[PDB]
Amino acid sequence: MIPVTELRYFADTQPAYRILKPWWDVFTDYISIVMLMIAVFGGTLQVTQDKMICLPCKWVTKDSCNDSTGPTGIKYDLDRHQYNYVDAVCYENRLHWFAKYFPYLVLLHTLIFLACSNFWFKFPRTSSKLEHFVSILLKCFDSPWTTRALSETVLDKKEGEQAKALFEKVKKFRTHVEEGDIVYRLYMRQTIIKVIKFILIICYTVYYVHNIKFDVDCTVDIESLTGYRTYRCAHPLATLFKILASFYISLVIFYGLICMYTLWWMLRRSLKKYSFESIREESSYSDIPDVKNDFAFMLHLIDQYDPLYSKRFAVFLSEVSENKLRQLNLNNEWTLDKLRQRLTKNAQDKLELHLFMLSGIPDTVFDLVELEVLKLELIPDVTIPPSIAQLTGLKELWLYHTAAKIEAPALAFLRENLRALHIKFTDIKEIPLWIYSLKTLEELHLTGNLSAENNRYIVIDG
Amino acid sequence: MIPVTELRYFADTQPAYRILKPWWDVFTDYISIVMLMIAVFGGTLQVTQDKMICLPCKWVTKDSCNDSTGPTGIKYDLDRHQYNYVDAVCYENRLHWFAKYFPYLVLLHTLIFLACSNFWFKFPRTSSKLEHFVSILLKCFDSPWTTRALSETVLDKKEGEQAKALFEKVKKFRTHVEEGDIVYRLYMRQTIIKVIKFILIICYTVYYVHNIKFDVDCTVDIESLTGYRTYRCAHPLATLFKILASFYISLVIFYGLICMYTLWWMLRRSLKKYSFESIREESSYSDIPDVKNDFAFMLHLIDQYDPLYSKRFAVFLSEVSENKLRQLNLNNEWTLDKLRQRLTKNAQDKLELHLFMLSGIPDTVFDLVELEVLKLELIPDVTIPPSIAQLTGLKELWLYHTAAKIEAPALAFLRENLRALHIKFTDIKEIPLWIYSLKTLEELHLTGNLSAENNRYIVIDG
Ligand SMILES: CCCCCCCCCCCCCCCCCC(=O)OC[C@H](COP(=O)(O)OC[C@H](N)C(=O)O)OC(=O)CCCCCCCCCCCCCCCCC
Ligand SMILES: CCCCCCCCCCCCCCCCCC(=O)OC[C@H](COP(=O)(O)OC[C@H](N)C(=O)O)OC(=O)CCCCCCCCCCCCCCCCC
Ligand SMILES: CC(C)CCC[C@@H](C)[C@H]1CC[C@H]2[C@@H]3CC=C4C[C@@H](O)CC[C@]4(C)[C@H]3CC[C@]12C
Ligand SMILES: CC(C)CCC[C@@H](C)[C@H]1CC[C@H]2[C@@H]3CC=C4C[C@@H](O)CC[C@]4(C)[C@H]3CC[C@]12C
Ligand SMILES: CC(C)CCC[C@@H](C)[C@H]1CC[C@H]2[C@@H]3CC=C4C[C@@H](O)CC[C@]4(C)[C@H]3CC[C@]12C
Ligand SMILES: CC(C)CCC[C@@H](C)[C@H]1CC[C@H]2[C@@H]3CC=C4C[C@@H](O)CC[C@]4(C)[C@H]3CC[C@]12C
Repeated sequence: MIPVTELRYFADTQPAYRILKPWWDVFTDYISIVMLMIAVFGGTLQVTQDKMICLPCKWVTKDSCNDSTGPTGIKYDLDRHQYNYVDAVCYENRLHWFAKYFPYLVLLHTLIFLACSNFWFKFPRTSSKLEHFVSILLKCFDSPWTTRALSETVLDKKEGEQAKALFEKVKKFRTHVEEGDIVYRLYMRQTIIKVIKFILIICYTVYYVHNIKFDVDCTVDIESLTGYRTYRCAHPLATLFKILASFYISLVIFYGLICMYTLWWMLRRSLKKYSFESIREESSYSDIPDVKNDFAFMLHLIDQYDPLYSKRFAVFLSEVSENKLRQLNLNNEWTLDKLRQRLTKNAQDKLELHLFMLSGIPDTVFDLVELEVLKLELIPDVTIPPSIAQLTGLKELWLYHTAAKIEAPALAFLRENLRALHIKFTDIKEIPLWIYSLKTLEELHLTGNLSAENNRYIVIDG
Repeated sequence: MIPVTELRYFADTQPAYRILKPWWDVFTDYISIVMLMIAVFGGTLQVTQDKMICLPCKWVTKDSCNDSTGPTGIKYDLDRHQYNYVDAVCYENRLHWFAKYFPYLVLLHTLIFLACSNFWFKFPRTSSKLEHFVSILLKCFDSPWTTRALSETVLDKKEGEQAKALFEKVKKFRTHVEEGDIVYRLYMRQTIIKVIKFILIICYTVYYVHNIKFDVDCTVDIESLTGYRTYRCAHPLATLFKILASFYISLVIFYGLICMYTLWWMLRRSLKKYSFESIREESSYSDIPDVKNDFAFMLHLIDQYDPLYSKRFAVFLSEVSENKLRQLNLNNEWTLDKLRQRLTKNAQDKLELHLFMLSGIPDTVFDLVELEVLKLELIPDVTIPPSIAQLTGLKELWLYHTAAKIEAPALAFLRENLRALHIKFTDIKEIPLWIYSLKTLEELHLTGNLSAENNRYIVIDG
């Protein structure tokens, strides 16, 4: 007999955690609220009317009532207070404890269920991890960069800066969490406790629910006080208590079935590992590693909520997207005046630029229309963009340990507008295959072994 | 007997979803609150007074009361507690279950109705979709471009990029949801469940409501306890319960009528597919496709709220709108006149403009009446507009990897006012087929391989 809204304290989380609640958690929260309602109703029902009316049996045979002008009433010669005394005594002694304390057992079981549901949200060690993960997930879902990505079928420096900051935050969080294995373990334990709690409530309640009967029969051995051997009592609340007990059993059965579904869902597919196979297969972004424990599980929960969050979060775990972002913001801070002052006119009166150890080629490079020599040193995974057609005066290109991809327009421009090529390489992988389709080259300079085992000079057959 | 604020846990949803509640959902929510109110009232009424005053009948005929100095009272020789006992016994055994458990049945039915109404708001797999859809819908309704468009009959950078971002968010959301089918199916299932629940409730309640009588007659066979065979009872709460049951019947009838209207509205017109036919007539946007399942459904739902939402949202579904947005942002960021400073008189003493790698042709181009040479480089999906007829002095057009389409007026202008054409192409798709219908051409320049395997010079047969 304590209002639901004050018992609700046990069952309430942040609205932020709404993402972390799969459908089974939501269903069990609803069912727990209903269980709490019937616990409160039964408790008030008992407290305000716990009556038990008892009448003595004048003819008693074998500790049992013999059950045998106009009719006249039977006279027992008992005070109202003697009737009250025998009611209290037979309600205390010869009434089954289940019919007495059922609405309190219901409340206690419901509170244990609520505590099991919300423990991992209240426990600080996992509450911190969940709130950190949900904040990161919401920021990734909010970031404009995740909109630009996945859309491949010039950007602002400030947003392009906070996007790299989000990459760093994701990396730090992943490093900090991916070794924990505490959220998964705690969730395992909570579900197991819920299942073995349901599997006990069902047995004991079904076993004892037959003891809630309306017509109780008591023999309390108080002959000195009232003068009657045995009494025939009547527990008026018994029918409504059976109804509430049966309704509670139905609710507990549903709760246990849902918890068994959750337990089975966790016993299969090994939630400690996360695949990301679908995204890397439908976006060609294969560079998304399998996520280890305590981070695979938290992603599996969001998949139960919305696969969209996982998809929009995978973009912040791929190295390809990181490279794209670093190229994109390399262009943001690179103006053209900072590029102009950095340029050098060399000994042959040719304007040159020398770059080394960057993540790629800034696109702002190719607006420096006076440039005549381009040098690229130790830059990985380069692709030549079409804007190279703007460098009408280019004569030399130096590729030092830099493999380069290219498509046809830029290729044609280079076929028609190049005089020299320098290459410094370790092996064949740093030799672009397209060089032999060129036609205006006047100098070629190769630094490295041109031969392989049993394949002498295959590199230069063309 | 739980106050209706605790029950209001089941009966509420976040106001973000007023857009998704048609008038029938609003009416059923109101009716459900009223039914909950009468359930609570009946529950407290029963708990505080579930009395059944019973008096014995001294003259009994055919298991019924014969009902046949100054007047004096009838002496029954029963203690107060024997009266209590027979009240309890006749209330348990000889009072109809409907008259006892009517308010609890009302509470159970109302809870089931509320659950069936809010399930699709609580179910994460559809709750996520509805939240996503409504957020996109509100952003589209409030976005400045939605009123910049539809009015056709120096722009903020932030606004200009968020409009583009909103276009892509609409595209991604449409792709993610349009193959769903789940929201509509689950809504239909909820409505069907409500309709069968109404059909069952009205049946059983009408069939049994006649059993709530005031004067009950009980024969419970307790002579060993009271000495009286049959009793004439009286359920003081019977008339109030009858009027409460009739009020509940009225509410259930209204609820069922509304739910059958919803079922009918869902059954006809094939809500799995939208039209946009009305919108695309008053907008001159024939490029707005029919919308498939799970997206047509929420469009239909919003139309039940305000058709303006769907109208202001349909702009982000037409390719023409995206093209116009890109043209407008392009012309804004590359100002009308900055172009004049950008022009160049070339080596052949012809005034030229060189453009590259844009999304289309800025309309500001065709105010540059001094032009003689136009260069277009790597621009997709170009259609030449009629305003090219303004450029009376045009003598050269260079299309470098820029496919172009055209209609007859601009085409005739170019037929009559062109001397040379240069084309740089990857394959035939970048060759405009109309060139052979030209008449005033003096130079043709093709850059690219004109031949394919076993198909020499088919490209140039014309
Ligand atoms: C609404 C929130 C309810 C809050 C309850 C408040 C107090 C109620 C009674 C107290 C019981 C609560 C559980 C206490 C268990 C110890 C918690 C604690 O702080 O220890 C820290 C532990 C230690 O980490 P570990 O060594 O890596 O894991 C092995 C672990 N010893 C094991 O169980 O192997 O780190 C852990 O890993 C935690 C151990 C696992 C505990 C799992 C319990 C799940 C549900 C428990 C809720 C209580 C249910 C009944 C209470 C309801 C009462 C009406
Ligand atoms: C306030 C919200 C109340 C929340 C309920 C809390 C728990 C109360 C009792 C639980 C009953 C819930 C209804 C069943 C939902 C089960 C969800 C579940 O287990 O799997 C999720 C299912 C997956 O199925 P599917 O892939 O779409 O195809 C099969 C499909 N079901 C079919 O019929 O082929 O996805 C689905 O498709 C869902 C099935 C659609 C059925 C629509 C049910 C609407 C009314 C249900 C409300 C409960 C009413 C009674 C509760 C009141 C108790 C007082
Ligand atoms: C959820 C599905 C399975 C419906 C659940 C209904 C079952 C589990 C509940 C509802 C009513 C309950 C019964 C109500 C009363 C009695 C009579 C008693 O002498 C033995 C237990 C017994 C028989 C209960 C057993 C469990 C019961 C049958
Ligand atoms: C679906 C969920 C929410 C409710 C399930 C309905 C069940 C649990 C409810 C509704 C009808 C109820 C039963 C109707 C008939 C009786 C007769 C009564 O003398 C003993 C209890 C018993 C057996 C009730 C027990 C509880 C009961 C079975
Ligand atoms: C606003 C609407 C929905 C209220 C519903 C009005 C009707 C359904 C309610 C209001 C007044 C009620 C009636 C008042 C008169 C009587 C006579 C009484 O001896 C039996 C109940 C009965 C027959 C009631 C039945 C239900 C009743 C007719
Ligand atoms: C909103 C509209 C549908 C109101 C409809 C009113 C009708 C359908 C409802 C309202 C009150 C109801 C009546 C209330 C009182 C009685 C008297 C009882 O001995 C038999 C049932 C009976 C006859 C009910 C039958 C249905 C009833 C007449």
